Amino acid sequence: VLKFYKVDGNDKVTRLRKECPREFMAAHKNRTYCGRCGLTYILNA
RNA sequence: AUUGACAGAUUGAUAGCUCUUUCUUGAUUCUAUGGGUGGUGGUGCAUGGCCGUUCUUAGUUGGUGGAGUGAUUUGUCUG
Repeated sequence: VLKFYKVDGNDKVTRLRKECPREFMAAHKNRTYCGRCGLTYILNA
């Protein structure tokens, strides 16, 4: 269910959706938003 | 398996209720069958408890004996 990256062989596995963690992001448009973070987080781009 | 939710959608609603979408939750719960659970739902003509009223008045029982075949009476009475 965390299979959706750009997977690679020998031996690196590169990731997608770059996190900005409070003390992986949803992506529809502009904003990045973190699921687990209890206070909800917004940064447009 | 179920949960928390941004900005729009939708809504009185800064209830993510349900969503167009996509991040998360980590076995608490969901799915159905049986069965519980709860109610200022019905019944005071199924009841308890409490209160009012009959009744602010003076009244009410049984023990032994007497009367009567008996229900009952006498005691509880003329003054």
